[PDB]
Amino acid sequence: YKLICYYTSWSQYREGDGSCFPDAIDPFLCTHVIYSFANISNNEIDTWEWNDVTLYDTLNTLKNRNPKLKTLLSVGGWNFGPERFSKIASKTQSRRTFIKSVPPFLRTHGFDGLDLAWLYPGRRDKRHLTALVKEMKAEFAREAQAGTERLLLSAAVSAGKIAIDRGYDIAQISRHLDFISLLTYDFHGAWRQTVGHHSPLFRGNSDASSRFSNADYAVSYMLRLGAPANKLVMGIPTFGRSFTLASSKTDVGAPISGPGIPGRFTKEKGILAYYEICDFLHGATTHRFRDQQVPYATKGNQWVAYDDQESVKNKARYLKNRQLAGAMVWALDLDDFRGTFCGQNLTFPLTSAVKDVLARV
Ligand SMILES: CC(=O)N[C@@H]1[C@@H](O)[C@H](O[C@@H]2O[C@H](CO)[C@@H](O[C@@H]3O[C@H](CO)[C@@H](O)[C@H](O)[C@H]3NC(C)=O)[C@H](O)[C@H]2NC(C)=O)[C@@H](CO)O[C@H]1O
Ligand SMILES: *[C@@H]1O[C@H](CO)[C@@H](O[C@H]2O[C@H](CO)[C@@H](O[C@@H]3O[C@H](CO)[C@@H](O)[C@H](O)[C@@H]3O)[C@H](O)[C@H]2NC(C)=O)[C@H](O)[C@H]1NC(C)=O
Repeated sequence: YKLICYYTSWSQYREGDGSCFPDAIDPFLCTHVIYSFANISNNEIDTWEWNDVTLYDTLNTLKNRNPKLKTLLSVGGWNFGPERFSKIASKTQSRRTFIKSVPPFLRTHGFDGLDLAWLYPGRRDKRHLTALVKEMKAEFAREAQAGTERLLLSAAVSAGKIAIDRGYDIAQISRHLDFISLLTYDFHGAWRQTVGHHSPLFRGNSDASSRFSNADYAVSYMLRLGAPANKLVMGIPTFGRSFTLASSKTDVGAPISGPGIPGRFTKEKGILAYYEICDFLHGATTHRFRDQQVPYATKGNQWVAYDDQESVKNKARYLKNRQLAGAMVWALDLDDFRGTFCGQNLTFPLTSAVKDVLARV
């Protein structure tokens, strides 16, 4: 089984204990660690943060401890305009320029592959997406003739039915990609004003619509569109999504006024790190959707949909029973990496729980 884990560059700026450097990553926890995110300038892959080359170096030295660890560099992300991707992939000339620039960059900094994070391709992008993947892999096969291990190519894919039908030729890109990460944790659209869980495993016997917004559906669909199970990696969140309540109603369908107040270390409305949730739980009322099998909490006018060790173990069992390639975690720096916030003196509570289940066979 594969345990693919993301590390974000900007987590270095969080104050105090929230500050996280590649340094904190346990080299034996994951099988693959992906660094997010790289930029594109003059149609070439390029660094993002001023100290990326120092951090690249730090992350890749972990391979001196665990020789079997693979690292990848991810391009794109949310703060990268999807149009910018759209523009590079559409003109076969800027596409070739970008593709060509990747292997040397990866080789200079020591990465073992490239992760594509185009969020998200639209209807007019589908065909170009396929071409970008096809050609990038062809370039990787050709570069391995130099006598070095082929670089890996992976992609982070939307888990929404509409998004998938709209911009991805799954049967096509699955043949060229080494693995596909399913973003199965973005299921409650910031668009509506009701309370809901962003990463339910199952449909939830109490609701006739949006039966497409749960991990189980997303996986069954991908397997149907033609994605081989041994290439599919299911995403597991290490963060929670918060909401400020509009009334004293706390159960399903309860109304919302907007996102929850920011976390002290994460400082971003609507999001909380797991270690921040561990603190938030004190004095909070914990509940759990039984059909969906995911927990949520409430304190004052704050409502939080998250994942704990047992829902995370649950998801990992699910993934094994359906025989997928492994699990993907977003993101290491949101888990209790210091291990000093969530009670039990365990480092990376959530990611470890996932690894334990995966090691059982
Ligand atoms: C749940 C989750 O991971 N959400 C992701 C977003 O957090 C993320 O946006 C990032 O936001 C943070 C802050 O909102 C940005 O960090 C800032 O980075 C700048 C420039 O490097 C630095 O000077 C600031 O100190 C730092 N601000 C903070 C809050 O301390 C970060 O740059 C954003 N990401 C990027 C690459 O721009 C986006 C990332 O696209 O992904 C969400 O999934
Ligand atoms: C990721 O790469 C982007 C694409 O190369 C890069 O885009 C930006 O590049 C420059 C620098 O900020 C911006 O500014 C312009 O630069 C010329 C200076 O030669 C000025 O004459 C002009 O007035 C303008 O200020 C562009 O606006 C901008 N291009 C974009 C967004 O398409 C990004 O800076 C880079 N992102 C990061 C964080 O590195």
